[PDB]
Amino acid sequence: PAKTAPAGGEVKRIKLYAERLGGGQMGYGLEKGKATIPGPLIELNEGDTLHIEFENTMDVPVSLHVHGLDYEISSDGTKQSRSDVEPGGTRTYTWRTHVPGRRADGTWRAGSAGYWHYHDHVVGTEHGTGGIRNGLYGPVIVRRKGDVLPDRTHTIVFNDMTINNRPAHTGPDFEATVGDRVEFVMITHGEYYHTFHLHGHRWADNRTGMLTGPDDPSQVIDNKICGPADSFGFQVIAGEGVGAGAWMYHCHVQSHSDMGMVGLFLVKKPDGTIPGYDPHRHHHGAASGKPEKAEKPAGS
Amino acid sequence: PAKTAPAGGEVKRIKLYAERLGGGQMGYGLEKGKATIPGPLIELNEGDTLHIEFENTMDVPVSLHVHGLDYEISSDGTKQSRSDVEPGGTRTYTWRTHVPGRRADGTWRAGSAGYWHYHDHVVGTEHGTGGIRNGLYGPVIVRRKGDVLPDRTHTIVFNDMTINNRPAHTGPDFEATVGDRVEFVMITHGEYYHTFHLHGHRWADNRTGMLTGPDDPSQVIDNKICGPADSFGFQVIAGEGVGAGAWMYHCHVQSHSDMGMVGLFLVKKPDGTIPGYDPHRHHHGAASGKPEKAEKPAGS
Amino acid sequence: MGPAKTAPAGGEVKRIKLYAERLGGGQMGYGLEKGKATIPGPLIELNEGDTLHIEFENTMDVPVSLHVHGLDYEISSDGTKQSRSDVEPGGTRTYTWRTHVPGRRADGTWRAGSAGYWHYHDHVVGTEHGTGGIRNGLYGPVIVRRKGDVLPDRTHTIVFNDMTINNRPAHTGPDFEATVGDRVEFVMITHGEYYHTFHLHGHRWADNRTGMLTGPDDPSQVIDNKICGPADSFGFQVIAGEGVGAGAWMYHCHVQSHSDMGMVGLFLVKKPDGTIPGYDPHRHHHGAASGKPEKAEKPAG
Ligand SMILES: [Cu+2]
Ligand SMILES: [Cu+2]
Ligand SMILES: [Cu+2]
Ligand SMILES: [Cu+2]
Ligand SMILES: [Cu+2]
Ligand SMILES: [Cu+2]
Ligand SMILES: [Cu+2]
Ligand SMILES: [Cu+2]
Ligand SMILES: [Cu+2]
Ligand SMILES: [Cu+2]
Ligand SMILES: [Cu+2]
Ligand SMILES: [Cu+2]
Ligand SMILES: [Cu+2]
Ligand SMILES: [Cu+2]
Ligand SMILES: [Cu+2]
Ligand SMILES: [Zn+2]
Ligand SMILES: [Zn+2]
Ligand SMILES: [Zn+2]
Repeated sequence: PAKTAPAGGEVKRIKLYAERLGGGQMGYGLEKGKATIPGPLIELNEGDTLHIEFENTMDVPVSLHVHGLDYEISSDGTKQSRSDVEPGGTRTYTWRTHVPGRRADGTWRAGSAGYWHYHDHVVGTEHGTGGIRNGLYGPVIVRRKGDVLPDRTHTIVFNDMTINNRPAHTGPDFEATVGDRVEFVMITHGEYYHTFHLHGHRWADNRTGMLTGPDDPSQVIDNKICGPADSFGFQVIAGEGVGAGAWMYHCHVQSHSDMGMVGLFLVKKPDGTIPGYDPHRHHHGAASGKPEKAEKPAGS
Repeated sequence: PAKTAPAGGEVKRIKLYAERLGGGQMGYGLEKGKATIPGPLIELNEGDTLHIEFENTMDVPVSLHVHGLDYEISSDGTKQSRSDVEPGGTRTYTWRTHVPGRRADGTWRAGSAGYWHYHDHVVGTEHGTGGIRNGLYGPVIVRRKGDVLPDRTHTIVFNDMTINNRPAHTGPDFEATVGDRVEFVMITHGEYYHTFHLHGHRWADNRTGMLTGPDDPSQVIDNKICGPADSFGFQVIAGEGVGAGAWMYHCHVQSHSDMGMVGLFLVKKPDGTIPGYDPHRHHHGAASGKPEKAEKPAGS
Repeated sequence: MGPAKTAPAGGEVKRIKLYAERLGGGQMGYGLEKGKATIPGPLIELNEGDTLHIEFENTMDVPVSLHVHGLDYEISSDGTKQSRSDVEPGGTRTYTWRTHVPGRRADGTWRAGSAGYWHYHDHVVGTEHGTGGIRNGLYGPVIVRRKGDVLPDRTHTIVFNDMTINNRPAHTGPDFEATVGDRVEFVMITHGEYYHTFHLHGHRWADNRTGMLTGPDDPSQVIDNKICGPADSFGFQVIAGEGVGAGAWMYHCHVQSHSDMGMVGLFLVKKPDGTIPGYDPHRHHHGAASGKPEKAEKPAG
C-alpha cells in the first residue's frame, strides 16, 4: 500500500486567468469565471517544467510570481523585471523544477521539492500589497520521487486576519473519514504573524511534515509560528489514535482566535456521523456553510 | 553513565484541581489550596496512559485541554465538545501516548514524545482566552525510551508580557551547581511573539534540544522566536565551558526585556560562589525573591 | 570545478583590536581601526577550537560593552553592568571568546560544538539591555566554522534592525554584487522590536546549521522565506543564479508594509560579461538611491 510520487521530467502546460471577484477582491482561475481564493493548486514532480499561459482579464496590471521554483528573471512577475501583464494582456510564464544531486565541488544541491506558493507582485504597489490583500495567491506543491501521496489536499491561507479571505468565523471546514490520509498546505500573507494549531493531531517540522524514520531528530509539533509568505505542509491520518470528531484548527494568537480565525477538520466515523457536533449553528453571528471540497491539482 | 527514560505503557492516575488564586488569577494544583502558576509538571513515558481525575473548585466553568498527546474528542476540554466542567464539578480526563513505528502502508508514524502543554479552553471565551490570561496552563513532557533524563526541570512561560504571570522584573531565578544537567520547558501564551534567549549556553533546535550525534544537521542556537501556544524544551550542562555565574535569560525583544521579562539562571561553584551576582539588588523597583524550586513531576 | 575550499581544524589563539566609536546621526559602531567603524561591525570568523582575545577600547564619551551569542565565554566577558564587564569612556578591556569542537561526554551524551552563525552587540547603551546601543548600530556578525565546512567566495551581512537594513535610510538597499556561479554566503541577523520574514527571489536554502543539506538523508525543509525576531541569527550559502541566471534578484522582508516602506535590496547577479539583463543602476525608488553595491566583508585579520 501507500501510493508514492513518480519521477518528474515532463513538460506541462496550463492556462491561468486573473479576474475580479466580488467586493473588491481578485483571484486566479483555470478558466474564465472560475477564479477562486486561494487560486488553484498547482502540483509538479521534481524535474517537471511548467508553461503557464497567462491572461489578465482585469482592467489593471497584474502579475504571477512564485516561491522556491526555478525561473528566469523574465518570469519573476515584477515591474522591475518588466515581467508583469497589462490589462487584457497575455504572457507565458515558465517555472522549472530540478532534482537533488551532487555538485562537482562536492556539495549537495537541494532539489525543488517542497510546499510553495505563487501570488501577485504588482497590484497596489510594486510589492503586490494590494493584489495579495485582494486574494491573488495560491499553493504550489513539488513532489520528490517517492514522496507519499495523500487522498486529498486542503489549502489554508492566513491572510491578515482572514482565512482564505473569508468573513470572520466562517471557517472553512474540511470533511474527512477516520483513516483518510489528508494533506494540508499552510500559507501566510499580509501584515501579521500567526500560530497555526490543529486539535488532536500533530506533524513533523521538516520538508514533508512526516518523519523519515527513527533517525529523524525533527521536533514533532501541533503548533507553528508563521509570518507573511511562509509556507509549509504536512499530512495526517485523520483521527489517528484520537477517533472521529469535529477537530478545531485555529490561529492560536488569542484575539485572532476570538475574532474568527478558526475552522473545523470534520472527521467522520465510517458511517458518516461525527460524535457531538451541531452543523447549522451560528458562531458570533456567522455560519461556516458547507465544507470546502478538496482541491484538485491543475491541468495537464 | 547518563540516566535514561524507561519504556512506557503503564496506566497512571492523578488528581487535578482548578482553583482561584489571588488577584483575579486561577491555577491548577495537585491538591486543594496547592495550585501554582504554571500548573504542575506532568511527565510520561511514550505509551503511558494518564487518567486525570479533575475537580473544578471555582464558581465558574473551566476545562483542561492538552497539546500533542492522544485523546478522544470527549477529552478535548471545550464547550463545543461538551467536555468542560461546571462549578464544583468533577470529570475524568484521559490522555494517551504512543511510540513511533511503521504503519501497514509502510510509512513512519511519529511518536508522542516531546515538550507539550495543557491549559484551559473555556474561561473568558470558548478559546480559553481568560483562563490562559488568568494562569491556567502548565507543562507536559513525554519521554521516548532512552531519552536522557535531567537532574532538574524548570518551566518558563511567556504569558503576554509576563514570565509565569509574575510582576515585572521578578524573575523567576533558577539555581544550579556547575555541571548539573538542567532541563528547561519553554511555553508561550497570549497575544505576543517573543524570542527566548539564555546567556552563556546553547542548545540544538530539534525534538530533545540535544544533537543525536555528528550526523544531526540541526542548527545549534541560543535564541528562538516563539508565538502563543508554542512549546519547546532542551537540556544544558550548567556552566559548561563558561563557568559559574548569574546567567541571564530573557525575551530578546528589546522593550520586553526592558519592561521586565528577564530572570537569572544562577550557576554556583560547589563552594557557593556565583560571580556577577548581587543578591540584594532591586531592579526597576522589584526583586526576584528566592530562586524557584525545580518542579517535581506529578506522582501517580 | 575542484572540491570546495573547507575550514581547517581550529585551536589557535588569536588576537584583534576593536574600537567602539560614535558615527554620524547619533549612531555608534565597532571598528578595527579608529575612524573605521562600520554598521554592521567587522565580521569575525573563527574555526572551532580557536580562542579570540579582543583588545577593546571605547572612544565614546559614554560607556559601552561587547556581548556575544553562541560562543564560550566566562562571566567577566559577559559585557553587562551586572557582571561588571562594560567599558568606561576612554577605557580598555580584554574580552575573550572561546570555542570548542563537538564530541562525546563521559556520560555518553554528545556535546554540541560552537559552530554556527552568531553575532555580537552592545549590552549597556541606553539600558542595561543594550537597547540604545543596538538601535544606534553596535552589532556585528560572528561565524564559527566546523572543520570541513564549505567556505564561500564572499560573505555578506544583512541585519534587519527595527525598520531598517543595517541602519540605512529606507529604500537604500544595500545591494550586493556577484557573478553567476559565485558561491555567496549570507549572514542574516535581526534586532530591535519587530518580527520580520526574510525572503530572496530566485534562490533557496536548507533550514539547518549551515544552510546547506548535508546529503540525500537530510530532512530539513528547503525554504526561500524565514520568520525571524530580535537577536535571531542564521546563515546560508547559495550558488548565485544557479538554475535561474543573471538578474537583479530582490531580497526583502516579506511583511507587506515593511517591503513597501523600504526593507528591500538587490542581489545583483551578473553574467560573465559583467552585464545584468533588464536592470538600471541610477534609478531612485520612493525618493532614495541605493548607492553603489556593498563590498563583501573581509573577516577580521
Ligand atoms: Cu518580492
Ligand atoms: Cu493569527
Ligand atoms: Cu489544542
Ligand atoms: Cu512572495
Ligand atoms: Cu446565517
Ligand atoms: Cu483550541
Ligand atoms: Cu517578549
Ligand atoms: Cu546573549
Ligand atoms: Cu492550545
Ligand atoms: Cu523589595
Ligand atoms: Cu542579554
Ligand atoms: Cu520586516
Ligand atoms: Cu519571491
Ligand atoms: Cu543578544
Ligand atoms: Cu539621489
Ligand atoms: Zn470561536
Ligand atoms: Zn533589566
Ligand atoms: Zn519597492
